[PDB]
Amino acid sequence: HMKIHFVGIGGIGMSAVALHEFSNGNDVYGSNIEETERTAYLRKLGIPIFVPHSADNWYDPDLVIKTPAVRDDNPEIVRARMERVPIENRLHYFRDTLKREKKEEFAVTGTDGKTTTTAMVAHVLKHLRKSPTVFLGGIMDSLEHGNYEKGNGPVVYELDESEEFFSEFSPNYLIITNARGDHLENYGNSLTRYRSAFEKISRNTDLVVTFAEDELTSHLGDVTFGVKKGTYTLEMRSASRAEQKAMVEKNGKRYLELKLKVPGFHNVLNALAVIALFDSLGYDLAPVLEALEEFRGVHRRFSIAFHDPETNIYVIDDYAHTPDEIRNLLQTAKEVFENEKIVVIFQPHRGNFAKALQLADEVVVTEVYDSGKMIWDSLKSLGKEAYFVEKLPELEKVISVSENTVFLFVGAGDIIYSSRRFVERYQSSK
Repeated sequence: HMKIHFVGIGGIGMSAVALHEFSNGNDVYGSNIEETERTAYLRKLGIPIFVPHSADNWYDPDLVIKTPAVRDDNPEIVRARMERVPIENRLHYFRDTLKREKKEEFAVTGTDGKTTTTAMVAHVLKHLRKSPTVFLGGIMDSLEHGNYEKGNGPVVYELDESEEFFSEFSPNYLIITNARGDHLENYGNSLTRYRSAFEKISRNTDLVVTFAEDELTSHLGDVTFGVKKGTYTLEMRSASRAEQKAMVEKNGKRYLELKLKVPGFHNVLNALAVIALFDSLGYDLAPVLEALEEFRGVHRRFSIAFHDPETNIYVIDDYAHTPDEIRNLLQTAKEVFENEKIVVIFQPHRGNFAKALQLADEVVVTEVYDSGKMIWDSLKSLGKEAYFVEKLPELEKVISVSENTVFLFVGAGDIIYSSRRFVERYQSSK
């Protein structure tokens, strides 16, 4: 039995590992740079969480775990090193944690779609009553602790291909959503090391599911999914307000109809990768499809934060920060909400943006999280109705609440709090 100190315990990754250790009866506590929903959540469980970082937050741990972001001048790390307490890195510790688990492993990695795909896998395994241990890089309400759940079945987790060390894992099954290799910083900016990393994890995995259209990684798959090419393919897709349907072909033959409560074309691809994995493992797909149909999504991946049915008003949260992610988000907003007014409140993240937001009816841009006016400027140039609001607390206030309108609060940062405040405003308003 050990006492573990988590430096950066407020992150989605770290809180999962902390919760797991907490679930295993270890003395757990940690610290974080800022307060987060995880720090709030973990405190409610009775875990001491100290914000901000200070060597004051030392309680003679047997072990200290840190995220790649924790710098060597972090006072906690300095104390730990001087106190000679062993310090470990999140991923590396996680791998060791799996080694201890000695369980069947379902890993999902990739540039995009990774967290939702992982949530889908976890959701299927839970539906099939396989009671999996889940480590999610996002929040799924069906999970006992949101981004984590302890079970005695297999373990499902997300592997971040940002850290080259992901290639050191060797799960039973691995879904690789895609691999654009847009963050080679940890691969000495070498697409070759990046490729090698995938090559390597593929070699040590029993079954690899891969995106037939992913230039970099398609050949590694034992089975593939794609739209027009691959083992599992899409013959037809129809998106509607309450759900979207897709006719799936297997090696070219109509094989099944996929129904998802969750919208967006990309979620079909994520569901396809899931189907591919489970079908490949010989699972009766009837319950797998029932589960996929019921999958409720991960917070901030086009999640409905609030809906007023009397007024036909929606507040939706989405992590998008890239022009393409925004073009996609809006395309799915239009598929789901054919006639409603679409209002995007976008907080850019630490040119093409204006063209991506063109599909919205109203755009409010804020300052970047950690220039925003340049986007406003661009929007203004494409000649459409946009606003710039620089102070984050003003965001919810600036908005005109109108019926038949979907308010999409878009961004990877702070914006998530405006969204909640906007909902609270609305509610108190009623």
